[PDB]
Amino acid sequence: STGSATTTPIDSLDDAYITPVQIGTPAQTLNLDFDTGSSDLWVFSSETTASEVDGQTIYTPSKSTTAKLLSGATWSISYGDGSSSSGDVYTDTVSVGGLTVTGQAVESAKKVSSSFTEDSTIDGLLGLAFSTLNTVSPTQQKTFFDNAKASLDSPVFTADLGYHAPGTYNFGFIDTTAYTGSITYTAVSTKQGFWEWTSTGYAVGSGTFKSTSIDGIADTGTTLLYLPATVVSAYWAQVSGAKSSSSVGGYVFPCSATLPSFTFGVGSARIVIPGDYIDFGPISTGSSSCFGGIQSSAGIGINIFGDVALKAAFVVFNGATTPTLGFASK
Repeated sequence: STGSATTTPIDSLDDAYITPVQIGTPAQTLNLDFDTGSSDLWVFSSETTASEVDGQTIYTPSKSTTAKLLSGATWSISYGDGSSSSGDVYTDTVSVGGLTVTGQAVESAKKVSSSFTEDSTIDGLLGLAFSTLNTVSPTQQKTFFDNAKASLDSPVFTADLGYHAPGTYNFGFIDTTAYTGSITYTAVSTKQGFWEWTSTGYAVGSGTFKSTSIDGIADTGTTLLYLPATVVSAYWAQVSGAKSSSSVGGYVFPCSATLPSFTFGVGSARIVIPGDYIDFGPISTGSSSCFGGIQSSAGIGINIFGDVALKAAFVVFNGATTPTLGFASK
């Protein structure tokens, strides 16, 4: 089997991407944030504290003839940005882009933090990291991909995120029309539960490539590119007037600037992030200070190849017995 679904930016800045997902019988379609940096599929629901729902579409398990309470199971997750959610668990039929999994754990939120409430466009998350990170207790549950894997034509999924445009998540096949040149594959460590890999270096603009190992994660659920302070300083030093602002919470730059590109290495291959992908717009409405899309990972504890990086590439998440990651230009 295979699946193919379009993923759409939630706003004009590509702050996140939503993908429609069918849950239950008859189908209830929710728009979920596919997140290769976590491993829980959770949704706003009829169980979510009413004051914490503001415009989201909810899953109502009582209206699904295939929903079953997973008795005694609870979940609770906290993300790197300080957001969180928790609740109980149903199993139900879940379909993405024509690919159907029966008996998928659907984690129903009883509580969500303010950042989730305030984002009316995101109805929940669909985790695509390794199932070892799944938070369901006392019986850990598998991700949608893990459940689908054996049925897929090939044990892979791909992320093809757009810049200010829709893109695609495919399951079970590689669309050879979706990228240019060849796909370069690179080793993955699953030791921390992530799609963790080592970039071979970087360049800023038309500058020379610096060969240096940068361990980090391919994380579709993180907006920005978070890299070591040395790398990030080298980038922003090429933008007149750019500075790190503790009050704003990162590097800002004059909105009048033209940003240089940023290149990262994948083995001997190179992925170029155009400068415009690094512009996250005014820090507040009407401001002439703009927020940067490359930020320091110092104090996160991990480097994160988020959407800023991934949307410059066609990315293969190869879930074979020994997982790997592939990157192609597009």
